[PDB]
Amino acid sequence: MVLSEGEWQLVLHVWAKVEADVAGHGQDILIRLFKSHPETLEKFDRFKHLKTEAEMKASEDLKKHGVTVLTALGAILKKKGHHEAELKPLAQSHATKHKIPIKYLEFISEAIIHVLHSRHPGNFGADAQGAMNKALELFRKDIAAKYKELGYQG
Ligand code: HEM
Repeated sequence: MVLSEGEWQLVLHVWAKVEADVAGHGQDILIRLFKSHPETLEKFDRFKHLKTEAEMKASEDLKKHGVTVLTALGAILKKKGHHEAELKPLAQSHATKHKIPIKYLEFISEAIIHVLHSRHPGNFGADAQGAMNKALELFRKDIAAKYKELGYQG
């Protein structure tokens, strides 16, 4: 799959808004992931004790993790497809140490889209959402191929 420059610009235009407060967007996205698919929280040994959204919102470490996650994703999106180097370390740690199934990467992609759709109607209309979905599908496709090369393809 290959995105056009126009599609990448729609992706980078809404990411620019996420960057106005990456910590707040990361909290919303991780909390939306854990609430919609609670089995995903079990993969975090640092955060699986959190019982409620209030506990998640008050966790300073979770917030800092959200910033780490979205900043790594932003660096991958800014590469506009040329993200081979960025995907190596990510795929190795997610396939071998954290053990994250592609289906869970699908879940977080769904959470990212949900949060952008509600926080940014001005930059996340139908065409912009379609472009972001395309960029995240490319990210999952390339990550899955790497998983396979690493011996996981889960
Ligand atoms: C857009 C997708 C994702 C990105 C860009 C992302 C990014 C990161 C980054 C940069 C780290 C820290 C460095 C590393 O260990 O590689 C990290 C750690 C981790 N990620 Fe991901 N991640 C993503 C999705 C997920 C998903 C869906 C899960 C689980 C359902 C997950 C679980 C973890 C865990 C368990 C850690 C370690 C947390 C800790 O510090 O305690 N990741 N992720």
